[PDB]
Amino acid sequence: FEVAFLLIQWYIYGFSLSAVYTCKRDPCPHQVDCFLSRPTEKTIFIIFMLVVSLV
Amino acid sequence: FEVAFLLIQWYIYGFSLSAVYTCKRDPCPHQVDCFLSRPTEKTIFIIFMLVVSLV
Repeated sequence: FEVAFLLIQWYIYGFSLSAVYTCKRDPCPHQVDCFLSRPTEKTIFIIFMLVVSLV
Repeated sequence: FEVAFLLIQWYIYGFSLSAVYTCKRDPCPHQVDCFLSRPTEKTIFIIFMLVVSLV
């Protein structure tokens, strides 16, 4: 279960968060730029959880 | 002068106006959609002026 959850996280998200996300969805015309909330602190906590899971 | 102005109009604009214009300029992120004012009536008057110039 631990390795499966790690693989799913790697597939969907990776292990980092980018401040700017390019979104191409049906309602939005062409491509739009979106901005996440506190990407850096979330990335830090993501790395922390990855290390915890690995241990 | 008449033929030169007609050629310039053909090069820059053509002889029609589209309601939706796709704009890709530096300030705008990616591509944006813009909407002209009364495109159809302007197209009608453009054709009228083209006919007048041709005559």
